[PDB]
Amino acid sequence: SWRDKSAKVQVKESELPSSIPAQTGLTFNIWYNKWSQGFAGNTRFVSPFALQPQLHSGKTRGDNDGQLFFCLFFAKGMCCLGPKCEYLHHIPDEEDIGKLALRTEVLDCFGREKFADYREDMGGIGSFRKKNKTLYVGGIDGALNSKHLKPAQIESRIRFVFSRLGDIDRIRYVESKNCGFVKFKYQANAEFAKEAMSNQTLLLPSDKEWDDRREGTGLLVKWAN
Ligand code: NA
Ligand SMILES: [Zn+2]
Repeated sequence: SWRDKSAKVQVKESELPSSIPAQTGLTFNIWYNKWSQGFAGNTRFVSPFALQPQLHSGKTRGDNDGQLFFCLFFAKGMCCLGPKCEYLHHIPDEEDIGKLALRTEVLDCFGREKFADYREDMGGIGSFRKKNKTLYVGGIDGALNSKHLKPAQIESRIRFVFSRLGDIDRIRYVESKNCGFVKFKYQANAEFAKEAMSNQTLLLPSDKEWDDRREGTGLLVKWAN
């Protein structure tokens, strides 16, 4: 269990761009976009950083301070703080989901304002965004490095990878569209998995293609419409 462990340092401060910002505001986006734009090319880069749920998860300062929000850097495999982090470094489970559902309505599992293209009538947040638990997952073939897997094996692969970030409700893979849909049982996991799987490979250390995973293209993960 993560509860008996201290969160591991994922990266050294020096492996990251200078001026590491807070995770809650739009400065994170500016910072992350600048980093994202340093990867040359028209196509989505495969991130050099990845969350390893079993290896990385553990207690942080947040667990002692009664923090409810998870670390955005942790989700992306980009946290240098480890046990020093004020935010949670584990996969959101029932306890966390329960706590979050009582504390806030307007903020996601990372403590960022939930964004919708529209607001409700006086005037919370967009109703569809509010209840959405389903992620659009695009560019599957690129994230596998064009590894030849059958549609059913691709479903199994997506299920296996996303299942490590929360309980799965439903998986659909559409071959003709090179895309899938991952519905989580809980929104918090969908929010977490969205940030965790952006620009990620679908390959596993068990594949012979694993070492060449950055030759492919990173996953596109968005909310489904
Ligand atoms: Na800010
Ligand atoms: Zn952290």
